[PDB]
Amino acid sequence: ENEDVNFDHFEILRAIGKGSFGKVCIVQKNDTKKMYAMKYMNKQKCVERNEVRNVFKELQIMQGLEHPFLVNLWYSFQDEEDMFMVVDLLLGGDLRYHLQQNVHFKEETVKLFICELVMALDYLQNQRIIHRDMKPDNILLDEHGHVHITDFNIAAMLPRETQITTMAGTKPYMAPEMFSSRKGAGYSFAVDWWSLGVTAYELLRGRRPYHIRSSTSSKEIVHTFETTVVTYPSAWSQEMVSLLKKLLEPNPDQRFSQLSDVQNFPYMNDINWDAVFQKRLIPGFIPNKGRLNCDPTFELEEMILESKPKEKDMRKCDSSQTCLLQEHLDSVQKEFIIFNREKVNRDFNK
Repeated sequence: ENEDVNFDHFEILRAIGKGSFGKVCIVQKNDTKKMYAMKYMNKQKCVERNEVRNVFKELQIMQGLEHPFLVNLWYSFQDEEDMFMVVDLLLGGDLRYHLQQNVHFKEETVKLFICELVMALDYLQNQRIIHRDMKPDNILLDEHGHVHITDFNIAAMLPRETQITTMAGTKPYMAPEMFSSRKGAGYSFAVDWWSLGVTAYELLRGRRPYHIRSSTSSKEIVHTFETTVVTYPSAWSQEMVSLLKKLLEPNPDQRFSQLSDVQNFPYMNDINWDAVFQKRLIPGFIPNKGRLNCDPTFELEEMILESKPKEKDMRKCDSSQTCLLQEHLDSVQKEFIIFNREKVNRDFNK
């Protein structure tokens, strides 16, 4: 069938995360009974806050990506109030949650995390994509402990022989080259390998390798990178330490920034990369409690679980503010491009 998937094809279950433009929810598709994560984006808020172009860019990027260590897009659609993104549901939740439970991850587990994510990053680069927000909050586990990159909210397409200067990222994960105010400058894919490093170090240690905050001035940060020596606890293997160090090269040109740099790294001579890609190397034991749990809380929100939830056809328009809104909403409705991977899959076998 060539029928369009829309919001009525799903049943909405528990909310699992929050956004300035709407929630993330668990949904079940009615027909297949398959469960997904769905990101709401309020059209009005998006228009008022000039996010519409970013939402479209993200959808466009996600439509052209598929990889075992990404949280992949399956459907997009809209109704009158919202735009929707339906993507893989990762039942283990994010890594931040476990760090917040004071979990320290075993060296071997982190090695295997790096292997999986490095295949994702390399794939992103081959597709000309910088993610720009790699960090524990944005890396999700499946039920077997494999790790996956999500939240492409600030991901950018970088055309060949171009560079990017705009400051966008989470500051304690952002690479030194992102802060340099030298007029002849820029950054590239290598920044995602830096933040992978910061992320791996953080998983091993419990804390980040640099003290940087979201409030810290750019000048202090440049100073922090230039005058701090990262502490590498003696308990760690020289192999891991020397991996972390190639990810945390302040000079992007000397940093690992490619799948092959890691494939050829001695520490990694025991890795079967076909097995990694096929999800046959389980990283390791993962604590029972992840961010999805239904351990009872006093959250006023969602203790009301038992409850269940000819005016636009006039073409109304009142003031300049309300008329501009309508023009933009009209434009959203008309420009939005439905994506459906099932259909792309079916029409590949034809």
